[PDB]
Amino acid sequence: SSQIRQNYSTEVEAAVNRLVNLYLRASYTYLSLGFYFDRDDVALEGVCHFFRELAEEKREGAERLLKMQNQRGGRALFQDLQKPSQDEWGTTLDAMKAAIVLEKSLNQALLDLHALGSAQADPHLCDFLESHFLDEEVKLIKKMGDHLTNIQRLVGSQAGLGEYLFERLTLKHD
Amino acid sequence: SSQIRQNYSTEVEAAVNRLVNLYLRASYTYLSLGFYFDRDDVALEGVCHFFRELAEEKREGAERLLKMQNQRGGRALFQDLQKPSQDEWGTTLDAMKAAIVLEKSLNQALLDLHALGSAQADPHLCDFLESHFLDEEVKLIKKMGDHLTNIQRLVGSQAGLGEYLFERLTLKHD
Amino acid sequence: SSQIRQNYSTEVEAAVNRLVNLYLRASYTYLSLGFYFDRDDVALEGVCHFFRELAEEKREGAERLLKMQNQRGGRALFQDLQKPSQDEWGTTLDAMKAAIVLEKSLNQALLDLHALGSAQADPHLCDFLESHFLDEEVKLIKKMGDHLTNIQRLVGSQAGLGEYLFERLTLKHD
Amino acid sequence: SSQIRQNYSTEVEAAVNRLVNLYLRASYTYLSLGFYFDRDDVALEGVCHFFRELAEEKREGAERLLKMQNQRGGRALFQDLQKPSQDEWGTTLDAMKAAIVLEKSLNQALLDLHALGSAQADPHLCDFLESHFLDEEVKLIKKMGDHLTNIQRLVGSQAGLGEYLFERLTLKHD
Ligand SMILES: [Cl-]
Ligand SMILES: [Cl-]
Ligand SMILES: [Cl-]
Ligand SMILES: [Cl-]
Repeated sequence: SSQIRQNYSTEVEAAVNRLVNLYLRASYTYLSLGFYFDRDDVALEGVCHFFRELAEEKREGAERLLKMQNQRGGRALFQDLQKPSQDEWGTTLDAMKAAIVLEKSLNQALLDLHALGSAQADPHLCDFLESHFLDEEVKLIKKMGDHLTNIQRLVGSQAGLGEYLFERLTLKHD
Repeated sequence: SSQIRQNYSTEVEAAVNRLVNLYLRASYTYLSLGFYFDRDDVALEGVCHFFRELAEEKREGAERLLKMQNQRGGRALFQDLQKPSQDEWGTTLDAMKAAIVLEKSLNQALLDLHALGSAQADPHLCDFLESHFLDEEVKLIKKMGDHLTNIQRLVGSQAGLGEYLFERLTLKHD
Repeated sequence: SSQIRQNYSTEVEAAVNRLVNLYLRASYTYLSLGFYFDRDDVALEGVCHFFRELAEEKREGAERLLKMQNQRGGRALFQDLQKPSQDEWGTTLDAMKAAIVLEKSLNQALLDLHALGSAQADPHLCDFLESHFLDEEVKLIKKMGDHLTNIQRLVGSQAGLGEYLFERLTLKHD
Repeated sequence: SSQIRQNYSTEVEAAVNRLVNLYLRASYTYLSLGFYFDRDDVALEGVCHFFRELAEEKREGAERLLKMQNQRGGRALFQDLQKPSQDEWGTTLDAMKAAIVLEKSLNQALLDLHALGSAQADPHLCDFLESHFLDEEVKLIKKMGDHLTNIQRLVGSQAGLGEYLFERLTLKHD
């Protein structure tokens, strides 16, 4: 079973497993976003790359949670992973709006788990989230907000031009 | 007190202290401009960087004045530093117009102090301003005037597009 | 306005702006201390350098606070910056005593803001202060306390000798 | 005679020759100061080195004046060089006080010549002094004032100790 578990509540253990599911769901959403922007009828390489990188980052966050679960003596439990909310993601603007909604949901889940840890007097859990998740999420949401503002300023009366220019001049591409 | 002071009028000493205040005020104005352009709802990185660099340059000018005050045997006297004239700075165009107004005010203060030094037959003071301040200010005002012209040509009927393009293609960013 | 703000109270936002003012005030106090020790009638280079470095450190702390304010979606608001409490700072001992009073005031402000963040369940704020401010301040206050003890032991009946020796043999100079 | 002279008054030409004499006199004074501190019954190596370096600097200033005299088409005229004002120079404090008196006299001579050049509308002369002499002299007088303050603080009731320590810990020696 476990000979190591200490100060690790069943409530935190379950909440960590749920958060793993949320991060893997987010990773899957970003995989879908990335491949949508690689369609020949969409063809925005920088947008594709932005979301493919986020799919990897969310996968890695799930793996860090799972490592920690085992370090604490809890037990990973995996659930079905629901498919993303859309099959087609619209414009870069639509996609970036969906991404910031997703990230705020992950951030609230992190804050909720931190509050549970606080309540349970679990400082290792609280430290873990502070050190590896909370600032990473604030930084990412600030980046997305920056991007949304620039996308919005480029719409003008010439949406296609603006969408090309943002992809070319802000996002990273070959 | 001082055993070194020679040919250094009380009028120049006081005017140097006032100029220190003006440069520190200018530095504070540029700090505010820089952080405004870093807002997620403004998000013009090149504009942010332009003004953050000027905040550092004006700080350094104040420090050079203070070093000189002591080299001459005058006494630094610091006054309260008023907050910048605005909390929000509008568009890049509004900000660059405010910056050139600010720089012309600093330039007139430099010219006034040079004229006082001339009147007081203080060639070290006059040399000091010629060598470290007057051309730096002319160069900067020419740069700002160049930028204003380019910003103005980009307004068109598509202001957001123009403001993005200027930030991307003229100003230095990551 | 902001599309990123999440779990960031108006109370914390205002307190961060106040703390910016306190750090910029502290920076200004250290600028004045530094230039006082550069006077030809004071002439303690190591003391000058010690306080000029602190002016830069406090400026940088204010800039880190302002970056964080924007990362969280709050709005920087700048106030007038009061001049330092003295125009002349006495002996190295007087100056180091004033510095530790100043640092304890900054430390209490940090602790107060941490307590507000705790109360508001704002773990990103609390982490931010823990990671970038609290230990830096404890380290600095310990250094100043060390210096005060050494300065005090050197007073003897030969104050000028002691003040020279401390500057020469403890503080960093050319 | 000269085929190059232009805008170079006889008054400036004569004043340049006088200034050469003053600089060579100063160099000779510093040679004497240096060798006094090398006496086995004085034996303050750092003090010796300080004044020997100034003897070289004043020689070089005279040579720069003579080069300029020829560049302008004036004619060098050399006069007898009076011996220094003392044969023995007392303590480091006495010597540093004599040095700052000497430097203020050179500085006033520079300022007087600058004023003559101004009056004669001789901008090359004025530039020459600004570029190669005025700031060098302000810097040196500030250094000497710094040293005087430190020497004075070290007198205490233990003059010999203070004089040793200043030589050892402020002045450059082997
Ligand atoms: Cl589903
Ligand atoms: Cl005001
Ligand atoms: Cl005040
Ligand atoms: Cl004689």
